[PDB]
Amino acid sequence: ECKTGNGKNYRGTMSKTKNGITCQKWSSTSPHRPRFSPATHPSEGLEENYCRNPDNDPQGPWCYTTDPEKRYDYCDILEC
Ligand SMILES: NCCCCCC(=O)O
Repeated sequence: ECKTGNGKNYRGTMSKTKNGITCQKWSSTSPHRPRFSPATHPSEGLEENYCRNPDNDPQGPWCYTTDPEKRYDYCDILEC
């Protein structure tokens, strides 16, 4: 939805990257094994396949992708 700062606290439901590719579920290990996930990062709200900023990357909320050749990509939430 709307994001503030780096979207650290973003809890919106975008599920596709800025490029229109659908995100992979954090709880999943295919096509990509996540290094960030609910088991390991309990407080980051890594729900489903939603865009999240677990590492606070300055480019914003991102997600693992369903493209075996694109491990992760940033999504476009609008600035609150
Ligand atoms: N800064 C976003 C990308 C982090 C890489 C993702 C990972 O391999 O856990």
